[PDB]
Amino acid sequence: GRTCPKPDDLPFSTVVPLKTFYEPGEEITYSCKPGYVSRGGMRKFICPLTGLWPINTLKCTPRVCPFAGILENGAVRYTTFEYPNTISFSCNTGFYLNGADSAKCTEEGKWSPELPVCAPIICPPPSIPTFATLRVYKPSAGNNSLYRDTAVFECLPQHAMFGNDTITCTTHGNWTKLPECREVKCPFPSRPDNGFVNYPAKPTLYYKDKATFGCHDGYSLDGPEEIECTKLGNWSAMPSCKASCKVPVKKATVVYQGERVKIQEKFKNGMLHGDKVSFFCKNKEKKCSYTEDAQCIDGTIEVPKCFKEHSKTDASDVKPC
Ligand SMILES: *[C@@H]1O[C@H](CO[C@@H]2O[C@@H](C)[C@@H](O)[C@@H](O)[C@@H]2O)[C@@H](O[C@@H]2O[C@H](CO)[C@@H](O[C@H]3O[C@H](CO)[C@@H](O)[C@H](O)[C@@H]3O)[C@H](O)[C@H]2NC(C)=O)[C@H](O)[C@H]1NC(C)=O
Ligand SMILES: *[C@@H]1O[C@H](CO[C@@H]2O[C@@H](C)[C@@H](O)[C@@H](O)[C@@H]2O)[C@@H](O[C@@H]2O[C@H](CO)[C@@H](O)[C@H](O)[C@H]2NC(C)=O)[C@H](O)[C@H]1NC(C)=O
Ligand SMILES: *[C@@H]1O[C@H](CO)[C@@H](O)[C@H](O)[C@H]1NC(C)=O
Ligand SMILES: *[C@@H]1O[C@H](CO)[C@@H](O)[C@H](O)[C@H]1NC(C)=O
Repeated sequence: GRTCPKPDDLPFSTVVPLKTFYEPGEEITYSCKPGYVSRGGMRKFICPLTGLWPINTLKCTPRVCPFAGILENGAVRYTTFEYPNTISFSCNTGFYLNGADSAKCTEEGKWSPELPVCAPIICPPPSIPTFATLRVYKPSAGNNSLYRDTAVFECLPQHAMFGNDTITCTTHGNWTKLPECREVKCPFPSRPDNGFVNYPAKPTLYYKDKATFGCHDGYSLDGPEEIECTKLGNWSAMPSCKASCKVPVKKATVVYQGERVKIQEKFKNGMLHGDKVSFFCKNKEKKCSYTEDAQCIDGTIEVPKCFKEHSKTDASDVKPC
């Protein structure tokens, strides 16, 4: 008495009907699992009187999808293009993914969804701002522009721009923030005492209009010779003419800008309103020299208290403390 045993379990297959034993004459069918294929197709077998199932040539392997390793202007992540497998897509910079970023090989051996393509990122022609003009801009894609392209607006006269003057085509197909462009007037600048001021002869003064200053002979400027009307409606600065100082002493050696100078030579025509110098004083306890600062401020400069006129030895010739 001979039955056939439970059939062998082959990779990626099913048997039907699966029983634990078979009478001679019964039939089984081997089929590859979905997504798998094997040469020769199904195998049918009849359980023979010997009870021994015959050799099984069946060799199930995963269906293979069409080759998809080359995404023009992009990159595919894959191991193999077999049935269960999934593949990923991305694009090189300047390109976008037109389609799904992932795809699977199906039981039918197709890619699902359909493989994407990489397309160049494009911006439409940029909008020009009110009271603005386009200085430089040329389209590199017909009437449209490509990624990282730029345009810049110069704002037309008497108008001040707010925000960067250049716009860029971003990775999304749009431009960066546009500049705003308003008109700005400034008041007339105040004439300084002991000085003069020069500005254009016209009823109203606008942005980047320049007024220039000057001082009379005993005075110099508190600030810049030239100013201009700014974005905010005030001026760069508003300088005064301050008074120079007469040299305090007749003969002295002082420190002016890190160098030691003779004050009657360096300032033979007076000290200007900025000018600061350092006088030399004697520490009698330690028998050495030190300095103390003094600055011309609107016609006044005060010599330090410790200064005994360079008229022992001069303070400036004594060793430092
Ligand atoms: C230029 O494109 C950019 C791309 O984002 C776009 O956002 C939508 C408005 C829509 O048009 C969509 O199709 C685009 O993807 C815009 O720049 C910014 O992009 C951010 C990143 O995607 C986006 O985000 C968040 O930003 C803040 C977080 O601080 C949140 O408040 C916001 O609700 C989002 O969650 C951001 O929204 C977006 N900027 C704005 C103002 O929405 C940009 O708007 C667009 N236009 C211009 C003129 O630059
Ligand atoms: C020119 O003016 C700006 C703007 O300040 C304002 O100007 C007027 C419109 C008016 O509203 C004032 O009360 C404002 O102060 C000056 O910028 C200011 O600078 C300091 C720095 O902290 C401070 O007062 C404010 O933070 C700044 N203004 C704003 C609006 O934030 C600027 O200093 C002026 N320039 C000169 C050369 O005076
Ligand atoms: C791009 O140029 C003009 C816009 O200046 C437009 O009318 C034209 O149709 C565009 N080119 C083509 C080939 O359509
Ligand atoms: C904006 O303009 C400044 C100077 O005009 C420039 O240095 C800067 O790079 C610009 N912004 C960007 C994002 O490039």
